[PDB]
Amino acid sequence: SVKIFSMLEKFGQFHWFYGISIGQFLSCFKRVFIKTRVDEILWLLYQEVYCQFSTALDKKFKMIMAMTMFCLYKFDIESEQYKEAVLTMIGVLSESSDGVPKLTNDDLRYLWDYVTTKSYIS
Repeated sequence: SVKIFSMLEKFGQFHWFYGISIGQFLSCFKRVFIKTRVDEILWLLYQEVYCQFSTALDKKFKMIMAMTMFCLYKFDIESEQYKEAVLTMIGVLSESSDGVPKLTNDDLRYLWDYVTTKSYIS
């Protein structure tokens, strides 16, 4: 929750319309319960935060937020090789770094099928 809220504040810092108050955030966190129990709560929190707050962002920032939350969840939930693959992919897409992920993990394989075919929006 702390990580997500910090991300939301950083989004708010780029435009006067994107500011996020703690009130709505805590209301969404309550909505999680209103609608591996701890894992379920965490996943529901990510889902509900995205659903409630993506409507206040534009196209570019919605995709940026989607990628950011995917990473914030998976990087700590999943193993280190998953993390390093996803980081390699963000580096490839951003044109900041080249590389080939270790694929043994079919979601990353599909993402790599996209980047190799230049299916960037995909």
